[PDB]
Amino acid sequence: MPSRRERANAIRALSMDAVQKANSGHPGAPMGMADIAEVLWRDYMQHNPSNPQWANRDRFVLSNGHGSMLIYSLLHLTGYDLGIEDLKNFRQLNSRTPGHPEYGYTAGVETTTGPLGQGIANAVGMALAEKVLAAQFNRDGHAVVDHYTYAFLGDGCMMEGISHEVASLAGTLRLNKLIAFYDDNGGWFTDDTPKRFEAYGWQVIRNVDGHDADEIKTAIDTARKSDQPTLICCKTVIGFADEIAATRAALGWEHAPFEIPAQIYAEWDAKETGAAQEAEWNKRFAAYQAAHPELAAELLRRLKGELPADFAEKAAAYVADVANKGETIASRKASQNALNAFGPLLPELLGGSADTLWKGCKGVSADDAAGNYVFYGVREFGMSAIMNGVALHGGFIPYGATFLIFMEYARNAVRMSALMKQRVLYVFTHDSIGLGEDGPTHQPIEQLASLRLTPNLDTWRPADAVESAVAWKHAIERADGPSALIFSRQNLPHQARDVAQVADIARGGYVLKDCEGEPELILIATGSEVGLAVQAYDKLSEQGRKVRVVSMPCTSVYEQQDESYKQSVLPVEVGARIAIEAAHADYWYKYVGLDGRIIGMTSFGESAPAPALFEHFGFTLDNVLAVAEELL
Amino acid sequence: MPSRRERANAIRALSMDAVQKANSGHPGAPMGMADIAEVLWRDYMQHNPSNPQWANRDRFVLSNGHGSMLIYSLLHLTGYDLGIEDLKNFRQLNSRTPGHPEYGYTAGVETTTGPLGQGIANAVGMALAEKVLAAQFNRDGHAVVDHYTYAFLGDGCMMEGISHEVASLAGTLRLNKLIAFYDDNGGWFTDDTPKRFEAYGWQVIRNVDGHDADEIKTAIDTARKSDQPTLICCKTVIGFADEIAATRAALGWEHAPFEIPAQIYAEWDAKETGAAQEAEWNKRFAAYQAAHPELAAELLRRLKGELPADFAEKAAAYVADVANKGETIASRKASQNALNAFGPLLPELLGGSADTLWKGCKGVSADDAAGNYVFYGVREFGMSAIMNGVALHGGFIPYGATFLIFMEYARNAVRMSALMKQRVLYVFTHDSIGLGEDGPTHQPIEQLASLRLTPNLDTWRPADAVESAVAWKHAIERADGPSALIFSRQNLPHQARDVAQVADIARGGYVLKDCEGEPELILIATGSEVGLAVQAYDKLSEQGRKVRVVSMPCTSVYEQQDESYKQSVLPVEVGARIAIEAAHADYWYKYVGLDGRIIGMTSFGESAPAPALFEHFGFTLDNVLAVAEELL
Ligand SMILES: [Ca+2]
Ligand SMILES: [Ca+2]
Ligand SMILES: [Ca+2]
Ligand SMILES: [Ca+2]
Repeated sequence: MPSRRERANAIRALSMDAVQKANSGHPGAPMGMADIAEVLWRDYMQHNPSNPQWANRDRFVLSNGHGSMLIYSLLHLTGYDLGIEDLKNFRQLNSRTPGHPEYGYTAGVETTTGPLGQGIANAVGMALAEKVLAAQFNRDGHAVVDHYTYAFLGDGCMMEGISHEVASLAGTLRLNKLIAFYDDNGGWFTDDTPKRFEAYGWQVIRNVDGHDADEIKTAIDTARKSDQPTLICCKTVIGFADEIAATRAALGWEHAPFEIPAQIYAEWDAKETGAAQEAEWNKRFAAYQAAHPELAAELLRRLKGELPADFAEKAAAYVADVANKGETIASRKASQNALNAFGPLLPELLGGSADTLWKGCKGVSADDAAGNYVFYGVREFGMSAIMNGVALHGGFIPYGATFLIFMEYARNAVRMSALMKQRVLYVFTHDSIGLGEDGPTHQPIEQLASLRLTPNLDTWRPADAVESAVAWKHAIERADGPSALIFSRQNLPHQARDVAQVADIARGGYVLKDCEGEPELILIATGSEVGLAVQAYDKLSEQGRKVRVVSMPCTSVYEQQDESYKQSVLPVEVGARIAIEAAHADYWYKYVGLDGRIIGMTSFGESAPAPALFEHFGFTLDNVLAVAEELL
Repeated sequence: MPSRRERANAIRALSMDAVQKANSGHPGAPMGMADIAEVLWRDYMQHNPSNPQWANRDRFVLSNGHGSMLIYSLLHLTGYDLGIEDLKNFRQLNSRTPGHPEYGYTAGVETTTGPLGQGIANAVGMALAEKVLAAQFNRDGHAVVDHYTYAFLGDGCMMEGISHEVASLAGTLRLNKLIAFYDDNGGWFTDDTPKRFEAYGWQVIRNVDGHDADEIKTAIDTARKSDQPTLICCKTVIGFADEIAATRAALGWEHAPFEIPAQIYAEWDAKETGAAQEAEWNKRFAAYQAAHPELAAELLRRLKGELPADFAEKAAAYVADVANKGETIASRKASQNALNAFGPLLPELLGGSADTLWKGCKGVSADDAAGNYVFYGVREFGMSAIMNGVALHGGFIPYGATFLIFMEYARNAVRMSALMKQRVLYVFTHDSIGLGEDGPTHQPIEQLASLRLTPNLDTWRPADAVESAVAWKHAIERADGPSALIFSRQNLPHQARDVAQVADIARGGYVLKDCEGEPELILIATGSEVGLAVQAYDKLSEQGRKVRVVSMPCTSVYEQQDESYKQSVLPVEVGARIAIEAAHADYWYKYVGLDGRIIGMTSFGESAPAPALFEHFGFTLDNVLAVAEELL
C-alpha cells in the first residue's frame, strides 16, 4: 500500500527524469510542493480528465511557471491526455510539454505562465469570473456556478509588484474561493509575507508543514470555509546526474526513469471520480435548464463564447446610423457611444478601468458581484493579467481602460493576451500630444508602434465615430486574439464616406479620398491626424495635383487583406507617399519605404495646450504642404 | 505675526490660482499637504536655494506627480530661481513650470514624476545612493556624506505594484534616512497600509493629524531617529471658480491671485539659513580634503560625473586587446569580460541584477553598504526606477541586469531614464530565440524595436566581444542619456576587422565585409545574426556576386552620423538590401525600405533547443541564399 509520500514521490521522480533527459529546466516546484499537490489534487480538486473543459471544474494555476513538470506530472498521473512519451519530449520542438505551460496546446493547462507574478493574477481573474458569473446566474436551489480557484506561487511571484496589485484587489472584492499556497522554501527578500497578506484582508495560515499531509489537509479545510481569500504559507525543504541520483535514492525511489508502479497510477487516476463529478453537475445543470431556460441558454452561449445571433446585424446597422448622424467628437466619446449601443446587447461584457462606463454599467463589489464593471484602481498591470484570467475562465468578454502611456505598466500582460490568443479588449485613451498640458511623461510617442509589433494583437486607432464603431465591432467579433482600441482626448471631425468606404473600414486600411487615375501623391493617416490629411488633400487638389487619402485605422488587419486589395489602396508603383501620425515616425517606413516621407514624432512631447503642441511639432496644414512640395 | 496655517495657506493660494489661470491641473496634493510641507521645509529641510546642486542637501521627492504646484510653490516661496511669472506660466509651452515636474528645467526639482509609483522608487534610489556613498567615503571625524531623503506619496502610488517592490527592498537594506509621508486623504482601496509597511521592516507612524503642526513635528522627530525607513501616515482632509472662491474664503485668505504678503515671504525664505548650512558643510569638506585628499578628490570627481582622465585611453587599449585575442563566446561572457577590465577603473560603477558580477564586486547589505553591487531580487520595475534615483543623486554610474523579455516589466522606468537624460546602463540578456528551451514567454521578439524607438536611448546589440567592449565604453562615456546593452545566451564567433573597422564600431553601423566597387547586395545584420550574414557573404562572393556586410550594433548612434558616412555604408542607390536579425522584422523597413527584404521574426517563439529554433525560423545559410536569389 503506497503511502502519501510514495504517491507524491512519483511527481518528484517524473520531474527530475524529464529535466534530466531534456538537459534543461528546473525541478524546484515539483520537488518542494509534491506532498501539497498530492493532498490537494487527490482529496479536493474537482475535475474530469476526460473533459478538461467541464464548466464547473475547480481551476488550478501554477504561478511558479518554471515548475512546469509539476503540472505535467499531475496531468499525466491523474489521467489526462498527456502520456509518458509527452513527458520524454519535455522542451522539444512542438512537444505537448513546452518548458513553460502553454494554454491551448496541452490538456488541462489553464493558463500560460513563465513571467512571474502573472499566474497569481490570472488566478485572481478566474476567481473573479466565477464569483461574478455565480452572482449573475445562480438562483435559489440552483448553485450551478460553484468552484474554487487554487494557485501555487513562490518567492519570485511574491517579490513582483503585480502580486501586491492583485492580492490587494482580491482582498477588497472578497474572492473567498481563491486559495493560494505559498512555497516558503527559503539577502534580498525579508518580507513578513503573512502580515502583508493580512493587510490586504486575506486569511493567512502560517507555518504549514508542506511535507505533512495532516497539516496540509487541516489548512485546506480551513481555507475552504473562509470568508476571505486565503494564503496557505507552506514551509518546504525538499529539493535542490550525481545530485539527482542522490536525492532519488534518499526518497527511496528505486524505479527506472519514467516508470511508475501500477498501483501508484491506480491511486492517482481521477477518471472514475471525475466522471461522477461532472455527471452530477450535468444533472444539476439540466434541473436549472428546466426551471430557468432563458438563463441557462444564456449561460451556455456565454460559456461557448458565442455572440448573440443578431449582434452582427445590429452592430452593422449601428455603424450605418453613426455614419448618418455625422458628429464631430473625441474618439473617447465615440467609444462610450459604441458601448452604449453594444453594451445592452452583450451581457457578457465585463468592463473596467484602472481607476469606459455606459448607461447599463453596474459596479461589482464584495457584497454584490452581479455587476458588469470592475473598478481596478491604480493597478494597470494587475488589471491586465486579471482580464486574462477572466477571458480564460469563460463567460465574459473583458475590457479594461487606462491612458495609452500606462500601457507600458501592463506591457507584458498585453503581450500575454496575444500569446494566449484571448479575446481581451484594451481601451487606451489620451493617445498623443493631443492630450495637452499633462506633458511628456503622459504623452505617448512609441507606444503605438509597440502595440503594432505585438503578434496576434489588432490595434485600432479610429479617425472618427464611424471608425470607432467599426473597431469595437471588429474587436468584439474577434474571438482568437486581443484588440487595443486607441482613443483621443480631443475632438475628431466626422469624415464623409459612401457605403463601400464604410464597409472597407473593417479591412484595416482603405481609400478615404481619391483622384481620377493613378495618384501623384498618397497621404496615409490614422486617428486624429486623418482630418489634417483631408485638409492637405483639399488644398492640394485645388492645385490640380492628383492626391489620395488612405485612412489606416488598423495595420494588422490591413496586412491580412489580399494582394489585389492592397494594390488597390497602396499601389506598388506610387512611391510618393506621406504618413501622418502624432506618434513615432520610424514605424511608417513599412508603408512609405525610403522613397516616401513621414510627418510624426521623433522626440518626447511638451507641457502645453494641444493646439500649441500640434503647431510646435508640425501637425499643421502649412507643414504638410511643405513636405509634399519637397517630396514632389 | 503669521501662523503656521497662514504660511501653509500661501501654498494653497498659489496652487489654486495657478491651476485656475492655466485652466488645467489639480491642486490635490498642495491643498492636502501644505501644513506638513510648512513644518518639513521650514523646520527640517537642509537646502540652499542659491545652490540647488549643494552635494549634501536633503532630497525631497513628490511622488504624487499631479501635485506639481506644491513643489513649485515651495521652491518659489523659499527663494529658488522660480518667480511669480513662472507660476503664472504653469502648463504653458516652454515654461519653467510644466504640468508635471521635470528634472533639469527647473531649479530644485530632484526628479521627473507623473507616472505613479516611480517618485517613491526614485527616492529609494536616492536614499540608497546616500547610504552607499557615505559608507564608501565617510571616515572617523568626517561624516561628509550625511543627508535625508524625504518623500510625499498618495493612494495612487500605494496601489501601484512598484511601491511594493521598492518599499520591500528599502526595508531589507535599512534605508533609515528615507522618510515618507503618506497623504491618507481617503470601493477599490482598502489596504491596511501601515501594517503592510511594517511587514517590509519599516517603522510606521500611524494616524498623524496632517493639519496639526505639533503632531507633524513629533512624527518627524521620531522618524529622524529611526533605525528603519519610516512611513508617516498623514490624515488630511483639506481640498476638493465658485468652489475655489469658497475654499479660499474659508481659509481666510483675502489676497488677490498670486499676491503673497511680505512677511510671509520673509518667513518662508531659506536663503539665510541655506547659505549658512552649505557654508558649514563646505568647511567640513575642506577639513576632509586636508585629512584625506585622495578620497576627497575621488568624491568630487564622482559627484561631477567625470570619468578618470585615462579611462578613454585604457578602454581603447582594451578594445584593441580583445580584437587581438579573437575569442568566440556568448556576448553575455564578453560583457562580464568588459566589466572585468572596466570595473576596477570605475569605483563609481554600481551594478546589480533583478535576482553582471565581475571580480571586484562586493554586494551591498544593510550592515555594510560600502559595496558596489546590489541584489535587487525579482523586482525589475523597482530596480529600474531605483537606478534612476541613483543616477540623479550623483556619485555613481548604475547598471542593472535582467532578461530582455522582462524589460517589459520595467518599461516605463526605462523610458523615464531616457526622458530625464540620465546615464543609467541597462543590461538585457537572453536576447532572442537563441535562449532555447524556456520558450515563447521568455523569447524576445518586439523588444529591440521598443528600445530602438525610445528617444534618447542608445541600444547596442554587439556581434562579438570586440563590439561588446566598444558598446560598454560608449555607454559609460555617454553622460547625457541611458544605454541598453543586449547580450546573447549562445556563443558568438569573433569577426576579423582591421584597425579602422574596429574604430567604426563606435559609429553605430559600419562595413564589416566589402566588395570591390558598388555592391549588388548589402546584408545588414546585428548581434548574433552577423555570423550568419558573414557565411552568406562568403558563399555569395564565391559565386562572383558583389556583396557587402554592414554590422549595425547601434541604430541610434548610426543615425547620428554624418550624411557622407551614411552614404559610405548604405549607399542610396543600392536598393538590394537584406536585414537579418532574430527579432521583429517590421523595424527594418527603415533600412531596407520597400525594395529590400527582411529575415526576422513575425510570430512568437517556441520551446526547443536553440539550433532547432534557428532552423525552424529560417536563420540558416540556405534560407539567406534563397532570399538573395529571390531578391536579385
Ligand atoms: Ca504547522
Ligand atoms: Ca446573424
Ligand atoms: Ca495622531
Ligand atoms: Ca585622456
